Amino acid sequence: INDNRYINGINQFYFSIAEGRNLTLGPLLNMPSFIPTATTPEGCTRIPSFSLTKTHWCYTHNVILNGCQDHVSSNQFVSMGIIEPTSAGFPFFRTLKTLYLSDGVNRKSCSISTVPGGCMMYCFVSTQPERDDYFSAAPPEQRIIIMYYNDTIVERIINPPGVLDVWATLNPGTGSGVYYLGWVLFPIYGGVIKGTSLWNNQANKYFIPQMVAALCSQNQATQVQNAKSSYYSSWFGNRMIQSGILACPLRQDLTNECLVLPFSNDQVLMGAEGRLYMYGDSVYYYQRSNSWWPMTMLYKVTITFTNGQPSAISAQNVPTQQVPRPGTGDCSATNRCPGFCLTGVYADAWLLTNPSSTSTFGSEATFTGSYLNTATQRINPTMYIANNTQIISSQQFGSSGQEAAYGHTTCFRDTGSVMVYCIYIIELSSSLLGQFQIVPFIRQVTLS
Amino acid sequence: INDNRYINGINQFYFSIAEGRNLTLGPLLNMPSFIPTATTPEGCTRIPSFSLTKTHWCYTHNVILNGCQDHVSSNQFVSMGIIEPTSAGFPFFRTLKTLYLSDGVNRKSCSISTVPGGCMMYCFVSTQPERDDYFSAAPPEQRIIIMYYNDTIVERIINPPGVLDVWATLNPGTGSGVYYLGWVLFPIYGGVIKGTSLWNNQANKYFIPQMVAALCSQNQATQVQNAKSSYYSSWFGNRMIQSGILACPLRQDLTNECLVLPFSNDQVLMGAEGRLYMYGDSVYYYQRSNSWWPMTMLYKVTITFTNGQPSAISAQNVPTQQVPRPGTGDCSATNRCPGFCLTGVYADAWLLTNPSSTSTFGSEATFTGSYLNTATQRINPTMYIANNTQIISSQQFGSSGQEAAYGHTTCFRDTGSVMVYCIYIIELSSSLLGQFQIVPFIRQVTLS
Amino acid sequence: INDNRYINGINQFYFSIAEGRNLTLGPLLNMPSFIPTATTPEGCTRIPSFSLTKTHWCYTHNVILNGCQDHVSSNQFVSMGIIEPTSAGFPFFRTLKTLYLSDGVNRKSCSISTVPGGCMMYCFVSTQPERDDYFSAAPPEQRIIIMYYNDTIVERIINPPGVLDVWATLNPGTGSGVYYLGWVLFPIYGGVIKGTSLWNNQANKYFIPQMVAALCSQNQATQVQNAKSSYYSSWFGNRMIQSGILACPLRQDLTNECLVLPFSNDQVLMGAEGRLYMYGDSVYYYQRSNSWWPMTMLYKVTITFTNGQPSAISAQNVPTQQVPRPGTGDCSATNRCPGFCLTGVYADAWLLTNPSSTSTFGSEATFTGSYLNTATQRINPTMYIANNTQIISSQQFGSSGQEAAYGHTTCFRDTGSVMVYCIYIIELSSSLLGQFQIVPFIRQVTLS
Amino acid sequence: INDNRYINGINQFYFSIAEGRNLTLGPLLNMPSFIPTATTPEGCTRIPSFSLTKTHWCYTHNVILNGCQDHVSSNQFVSMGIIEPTSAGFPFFRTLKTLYLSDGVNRKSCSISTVPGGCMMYCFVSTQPERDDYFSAAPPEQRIIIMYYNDTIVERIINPPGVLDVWATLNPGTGSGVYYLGWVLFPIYGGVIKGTSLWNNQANKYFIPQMVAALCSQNQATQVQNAKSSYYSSWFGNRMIQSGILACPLRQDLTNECLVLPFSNDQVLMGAEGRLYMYGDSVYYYQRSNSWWPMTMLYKVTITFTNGQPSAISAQNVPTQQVPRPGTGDCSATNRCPGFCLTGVYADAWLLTNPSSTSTFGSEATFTGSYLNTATQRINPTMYIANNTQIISSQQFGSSGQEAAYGHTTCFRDTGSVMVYCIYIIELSSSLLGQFQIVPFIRQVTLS
Ligand SMILES: *[C@@H]1O[C@H](CO)[C@@H](O[C@@H]2O[C@H](CO)[C@@H](O)[C@H](O)[C@H]2NC(C)=O)[C@H](O)[C@H]1NC(C)=O
Ligand SMILES: *[C@@H]1O[C@H](CO)[C@@H](O[C@@H]2O[C@H](CO)[C@@H](O)[C@H](O)[C@H]2NC(C)=O)[C@H](O)[C@H]1NC(C)=O
Ligand SMILES: *[C@@H]1O[C@H](CO)[C@@H](O[C@@H]2O[C@H](CO)[C@@H](O)[C@H](O)[C@H]2NC(C)=O)[C@H](O)[C@H]1NC(C)=O
Ligand SMILES: *[C@@H]1O[C@H](CO)[C@@H](O[C@@H]2O[C@H](CO)[C@@H](O)[C@H](O)[C@H]2NC(C)=O)[C@H](O)[C@H]1NC(C)=O
Ligand SMILES: *[C@@H]1O[C@H](CO)[C@@H](O[C@@H]2O[C@H](CO)[C@@H](O)[C@H](O)[C@H]2NC(C)=O)[C@H](O)[C@H]1NC(C)=O
Ligand SMILES: *[C@@H]1O[C@H](CO)[C@@H](O[C@@H]2O[C@H](CO)[C@@H](O)[C@H](O)[C@H]2NC(C)=O)[C@H](O)[C@H]1NC(C)=O
Ligand SMILES: *[C@@H]1O[C@H](CO)[C@@H](O[C@@H]2O[C@H](CO)[C@@H](O)[C@H](O)[C@H]2NC(C)=O)[C@H](O)[C@H]1NC(C)=O
Ligand SMILES: *[C@H]1O[C@H](CO)[C@@H](O)[C@H](O)[C@H]1NC(C)=O
Ligand SMILES: *[C@H]1O[C@H](CO)[C@@H](O)[C@H](O)[C@H]1NC(C)=O
Ligand SMILES: *[C@H]1O[C@H](CO)[C@@H](O)[C@H](O)[C@H]1NC(C)=O
Ligand SMILES: *[C@H]1O[C@H](CO)[C@@H](O)[C@H](O)[C@H]1NC(C)=O
Ligand SMILES: [Ca+2]
Ligand SMILES: [Ca+2]
Ligand SMILES: [Ca+2]
Ligand SMILES: [Ca+2]
Repeated sequence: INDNRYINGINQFYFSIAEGRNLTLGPLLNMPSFIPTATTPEGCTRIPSFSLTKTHWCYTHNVILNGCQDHVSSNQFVSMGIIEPTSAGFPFFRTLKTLYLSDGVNRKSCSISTVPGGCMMYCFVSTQPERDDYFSAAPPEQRIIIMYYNDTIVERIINPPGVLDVWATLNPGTGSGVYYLGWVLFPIYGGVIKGTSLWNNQANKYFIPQMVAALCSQNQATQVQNAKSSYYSSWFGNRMIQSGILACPLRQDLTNECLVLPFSNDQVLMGAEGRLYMYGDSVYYYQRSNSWWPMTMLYKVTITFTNGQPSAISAQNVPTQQVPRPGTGDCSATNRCPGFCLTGVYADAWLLTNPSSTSTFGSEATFTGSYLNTATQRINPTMYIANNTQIISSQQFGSSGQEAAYGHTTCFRDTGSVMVYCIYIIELSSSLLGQFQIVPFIRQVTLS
Repeated sequence: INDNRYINGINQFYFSIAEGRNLTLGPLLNMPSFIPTATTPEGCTRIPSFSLTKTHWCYTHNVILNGCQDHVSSNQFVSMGIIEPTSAGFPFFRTLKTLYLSDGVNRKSCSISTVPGGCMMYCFVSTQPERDDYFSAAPPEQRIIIMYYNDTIVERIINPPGVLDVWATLNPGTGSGVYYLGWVLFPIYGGVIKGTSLWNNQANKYFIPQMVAALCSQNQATQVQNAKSSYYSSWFGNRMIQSGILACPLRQDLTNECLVLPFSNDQVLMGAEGRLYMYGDSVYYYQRSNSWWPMTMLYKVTITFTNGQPSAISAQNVPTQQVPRPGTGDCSATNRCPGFCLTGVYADAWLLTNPSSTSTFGSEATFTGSYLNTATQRINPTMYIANNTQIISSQQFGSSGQEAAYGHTTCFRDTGSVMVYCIYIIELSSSLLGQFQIVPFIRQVTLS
Repeated sequence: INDNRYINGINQFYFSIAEGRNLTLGPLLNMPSFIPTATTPEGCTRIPSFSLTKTHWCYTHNVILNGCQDHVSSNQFVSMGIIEPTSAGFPFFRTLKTLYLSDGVNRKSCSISTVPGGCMMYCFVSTQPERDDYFSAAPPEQRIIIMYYNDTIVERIINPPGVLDVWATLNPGTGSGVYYLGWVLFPIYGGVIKGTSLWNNQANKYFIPQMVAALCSQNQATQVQNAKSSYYSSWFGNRMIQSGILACPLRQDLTNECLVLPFSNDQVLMGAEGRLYMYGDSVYYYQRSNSWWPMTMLYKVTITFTNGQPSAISAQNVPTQQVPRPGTGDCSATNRCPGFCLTGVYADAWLLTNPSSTSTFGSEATFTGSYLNTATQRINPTMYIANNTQIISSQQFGSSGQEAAYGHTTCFRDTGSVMVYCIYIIELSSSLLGQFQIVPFIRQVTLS
Repeated sequence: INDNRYINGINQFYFSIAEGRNLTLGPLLNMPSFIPTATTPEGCTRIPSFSLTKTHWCYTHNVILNGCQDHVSSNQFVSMGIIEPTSAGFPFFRTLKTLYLSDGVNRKSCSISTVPGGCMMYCFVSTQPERDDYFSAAPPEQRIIIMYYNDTIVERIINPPGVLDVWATLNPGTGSGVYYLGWVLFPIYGGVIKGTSLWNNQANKYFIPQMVAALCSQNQATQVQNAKSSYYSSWFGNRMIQSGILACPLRQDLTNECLVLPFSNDQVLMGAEGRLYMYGDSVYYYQRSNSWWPMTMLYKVTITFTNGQPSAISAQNVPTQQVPRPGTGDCSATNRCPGFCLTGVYADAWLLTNPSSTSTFGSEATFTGSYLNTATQRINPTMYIANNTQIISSQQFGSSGQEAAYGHTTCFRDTGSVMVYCIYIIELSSSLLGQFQIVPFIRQVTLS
């Protein structure tokens, strides 16, 4: 279990609105990395997922032997452990168990979540190029693996209702899932088939971030028209790209008890990878900006239960115009106008302040994470702290041109020294070993 | 415990003399590294020690937060686990437990060894520059830590007889120790004080490798005179630099039961870092070439017991002239003449063939490891397979100029597929994260 | 163990009813304080707990580094020792062991008690402002730590039955607990949820001190109506503020064996901090006056066992109208009428005479302690001796305006010189070091 | 025993000459004080002595019940314990045993020292005003008390040779003593009788600090004449005020084995209180400036042994002109000219840098401590860091006018976090409890 110094400083808003204005990032601290490196120049480690809870943490990433492209073979590394203080005062992520799922099943886009006594992981089995998954009417096989600290492993092929003949494809969002009220929730996304109930119920819906108007040169009517069209992709089998949540009851005999809960397209942008968080008793969702709006998207999720089962989800966006991501064409970090786009990168963000603490939800929110500071290239990894309109502290890593990809950020507090630490898990392009080196950068978020 | 595919292919001579002539190295294989990386540009991870036995493996290395020099602070990372096959057929070193000794005690030059149920580690506590340790008449504090898989940890400050007022300094050789007949043996080295019994008993002794004569231009009398002087260092407090073995009975209340057994200087070169091996029932020793002879030094060690206690050790060298190491001045990879030298690098070697299988011990021996291919710079890390006079297979890693340091090699066989794998743990200079990145390169040693 | 001069003069009624009329306080005596001081101007030491028994004494207090407000970080100082005579004849509290619980767990409102061979401490873990604890339906984590004189420490998270979904919050009373018939008893208080069995069973109950009638201007019916309403707080989550006792069997593997025993609201006032005492074989309880009645509240507690387990408690009040405490608004030291109040200070009192020695329980009781002599400000610390209606001896400490807070009083007798000493542990506001300086004032209670 | 974080960071020069130039004092840190407070307004706690060694620390101070003057009654508080880290990272001095010597023997001017397994304390028995001790030809009784952690206590009246009929008085210097090569050394001072061998051998000797010339307006001949006269006091029985060292072999049956070793008056100023230190293997001495030169006096002491017994001591002064002390009349902090003076205060200093590391001994020395910043009044306690000519970092405590007295400073390093902490034990005048409050201020000495 996690050390007493951390058991009470996890999954919370660590600072007050007033303190948020005076936060800065400290120097990077050196700790033994708990994320394994490749041992060949062409080895590829990508798509990490990290879940940290009161008792322990779970980590996982995908491994491909040659280069970063396969739809046949790949292995998935899973790791779990606890956090303990070092003599220097900062955290050490102690690995207590390691697993390497290597058996021929091509598990991809996996999201992992902490559960009492272990980790629950949700993956889908890839057997063809991503684009092909959208054209085929049949969805990929879905699997959830539960790995207990006692070394028992139970994997199940799941068939949640409302998937077959509704979703041409379904993928976990790769971002962490969360254990909530006896259920494990995972972010999901995919393509919905035209003519289905889901499609019809989503027809004509769209979402436009609160701060777009002042930055977009198009008129309201034009924005609305383009926003509505941004949820349909002709390149991806003419499917409605949808975001959502997969809720699974914690059982070892899962078959069709998990529930697919899609977000209303009136509250969320075009479906994309994502991540779920827990701040106290509130659930939050991070949605990758793979569409027209290039800024960080965070939402407070309200979950409704009907007869002990999740029946509906509602999302309220934290309005910002900060931390853009690199994109292609007319959808780069500089874009501000609605339209159809299918480009971007995963870059979640951690809320250091409570958006509900202001009279108007999210009027003054502070968050931290990493982002690729460029308009169209996945380059210049940069850790930062920002509010709705400005970056108030940042430090680029490496020299300009340094390639990087996804970035998963997680913060917790040492209730002993009373300082907040954040771990920025960044996929860095390496020139020595492997295509990428996923690094768990760690540093303090100083108040002052 | 290790998978059935490996429990019977550990610590043995894998090939016959005839097969040794036809061995070549396979491509590097990609597996998740079990050796942690630094998370800051200046973080320093160095001095690894690796022990692999029938049941499991133990690994450890030193961590310094800023740069690679301290005599005050440092932490020691320890890891342990097993080996299991991946779907591709090659090994995966599964970490089952991790430990980070961070408490203010500056444990250095640690050697680790596998013991039933865990790992036994031997370190010394550094409190001043190495050179100062040789001038001070008092030796550094010595410690042996036993870490059980059940998470019990027992550290003891040891005071073996014949150390105080005999050895100005004492250091573990960093190379792995071995569990032999109920005793844990570790390689050691240090400086002996003038006038002590050990000094007197070693007076006038010297060792000259069998293949030096044909390569040295000096006459026999001159060689002998210089060889005798090579065991005394004026730069290191005028001490006799000695090599040896520390034998500790496996107990949890060690105080003064460990025994310091020095090698006769008539059979070994000037003391240096080292490593102990187990090939069947025979013990072997690797001695770093920190003296005049720049070639790989391996010896078959014969241990004598008197009343259930190790009482004396004898070393028989495997005569070779292959695999030189980079050195300074007149002691570079090109030197062949006796004289006093204090330069070199750690680069052990694994015997793929039995030296005792030939009518004349070691007449035709084959070994594998890594070495820095240059005369004086720690550059061009290169994995190889060689016999007494030639390198018969090699592959440099990275481009020329690539900095590197120590190299620990270990081989084992998959009794299922019937192939031998070797792990080459090499300290590589990195430009991204940390000063060094210790990498567990792994590849097959193919017969053909 | 305590000196022979004190082993037989602890936890008893030291004077007869007749002698009580002639008691006066002696001069303060100077002894080395056994309560540690802060070393910074802003350091805060507060909430002491002191337990003294035949064999030894236990002491503890909370430490906050900056100012006196945190719900995150804080440490708890624990101390234990014995009493021995000085050459001047008076006591010296000799500390034989010290402990500083500093590990990130925010242990608050701790009560300590002497147990055979050590101390047992009961705390709750604070993670949010006190008021928030009453609104949240879930109670704070509860912990009991046993610290043996042999340095063994065992802390357990306890989950006594009837707490979850019954008590929105639960706190130790900070006053000392007592070891009674193999069980350790601690005073407790908190807020009970509406609709629970406890709530229903307490419905319509109330308590009005015997001497209120003659001092209150309201009629009987009005008093009863207001008294009933004084047990419910809208400011504190609309909970029923309850007082009680937590009984724990002396074990090192406590989980859910401790029992929560609430006082009948027909015999006790609104729940508040408190303390338990032992006078011979009788248990007594001190209840802080945080409600409408501002006078010292002491009760003789009758404990019922059913199958070797405490099953019910009954309280009989010692009727007095002496020693008021400062309060806010219409609940100052001058108030005498029932109504809802939530203000006051901790100020226990020691009974120098047996209340059961008079034909009518407590008709003539004498007690000693300290109190803040003012109507609404925590000012003018004053040690005193008083009976049911008047203060018969007192001496203010420092000049008027001197700030102070809690006061814990304990008396014992030197069976050698035959004199009674009382220790008045008072939280004094300091201007030099720290916010407060907890001082163990000691003086004699002279008969004459 | 002390925590692993400190066992290797005690009694050493922590910084290099270069780092000394960039040292500054950090904020005062709050830890539970291990020095007991008085419990009455007139209680007096004074004359502390603190010894810290690899294994543990020893502390002691004198207690007088009414005011700060007695030559009859007084008690001596002794305390011992270890150092351990708090969750905030800084030290906590954990008291593991307390003792209160209260028995009628008026032990004064006590110096304490750490010894294997306990503390050794040296006091003298006062029975009359100090001045009277110098006029009486007989010296006060001398005592050394050894207090073992196992609670065994052995006190012995000692009669070292060369004291009777040589020293009219003899006093421990109150500053800590040190355990060196099996002997416990304590600083001493007193008055020597005219006509004795010691007197004759000291005749015409004198010492003038290296930096006086440039600051004194008198010529060399005049300075020499006045310096010679500064070692004789007509006010104190016309005795030669002498400084020295008392060496006692660690035994439990001491009688006359302790040796009185006086300093040559050619190397030291007029005798005064003092303290001994250990920096590595070198012994250092601090001499209170109770004479004409008002600056901090530190000397490297060279001890000579003859037949296993200390036979002579030599002192080499670290030349400075920094950190003056308040004095009376023509001997205030502003004085620079030789002459007879008998005024000053105890204010030792800790050397953060090695004086022997410069080609010329002490050419660039850095030290830290506290001092009363005023010319003649014991006022304005101020902690500082200084070099030979300037104060490079300082922070006054409290407001101007704040009375204070002695100051004992001690520094050690956390080899885990790699930071140096210093404890400044200062006698502060208090207005609440007691005449003085001896406070163990603690803060870090930051490099930068
Ligand atoms: C490891 O822990 C899990 C979690 O409790 C154990 O799972 C139980 O498995 C049995 C059947 O094998 C179920 O009937 C129980 O309901 C499971 N427990 C629950 C409710 O989670 C698992 O058995 C443990 N591993 C072992 C066998 O020691
Ligand atoms: C985000 O942070 C920025 C920078 O701190 C805020 O901008 C400052 O706003 C204040 C007004 O209160 C001005 O006085 C400063 O001059 C602004 N900084 C500058 C020069 O850019 C910004 O207001 C914050 N956004 C919010 C309100 O969330
Ligand atoms: C080490 O390996 C080398 C290379 O295989 C051996 O050298 C060969 O020796 C044979 C004689 O049996 C010659 O026919 C080859 O021409 C040699 N190779 C060349 C051209 O270098 C060498 O003999 C081996 N060393 C030993 C005997 O251990
Ligand atoms: C310190 O004293 C306690 C009190 O006796 C010892 O506690 C015992 O612990 C064992 C298990 O560790 C229990 O089975 C016993 O029942 C305990 N004794 C009881 C009944 O109180 C403790 O072990 C002592 N410390 C040590 C280990 O010396
Ligand atoms: C509490 O103490 C007071 C003071 O000693 C008692 O008051 C005295 O009562 C007697 C009657 O026996 C009168 O003669 C005195 O004149 C009273 N003192 C004064 C002038 O106030 C009081 O009776 C005691 N309370 C009880 C009975 O417990
Ligand atoms: C506490 O420790 C001391 C230190 O060892 C013990 O002292 C020994 O006392 C005996 C006589 O009582 C001497 O003969 C030994 O030489 C002492 N030891 C030495 C050399 O220091 C002391 O006895 C211990 N307390 C007890 C009695 O347990
Ligand atoms: C003691 O410290 C002072 C302050 O750092 C030193 O004075 C400085 O000396 C340098 C010369 O190297 C000048 O450049 C600075 O201007 C001086 N500071 C000032 C303005 O006072 C002083 O030299 C140190 N004393 C020594 C040499 O030990
Ligand atoms: C943060 O820093 C500003 C600028 O010094 C200060 O005024 C403010 O009080 C700080 N914020 C808080 C309340 O911590
Ligand atoms: C190795 O290869 C050589 C060359 O083809 C072959 O002649 C020899 O038999 C092989 N060695 C053995 C016996 O495996
Ligand atoms: C206390 O003092 C009163 C007044 O002098 C005296 O009459 C009485 O006997 C004393 N009480 C007792 C019995 O100790
Ligand atoms: C201390 O600070 C000075 C000024 O920035 C810097 O130049 C110097 O290198 C530092 N001293 C050292 C060597 O630590
Ligand atoms: Ca499909
Ligand atoms: Ca040495
Ligand atoms: Ca609650
Ligand atoms: Ca005298």
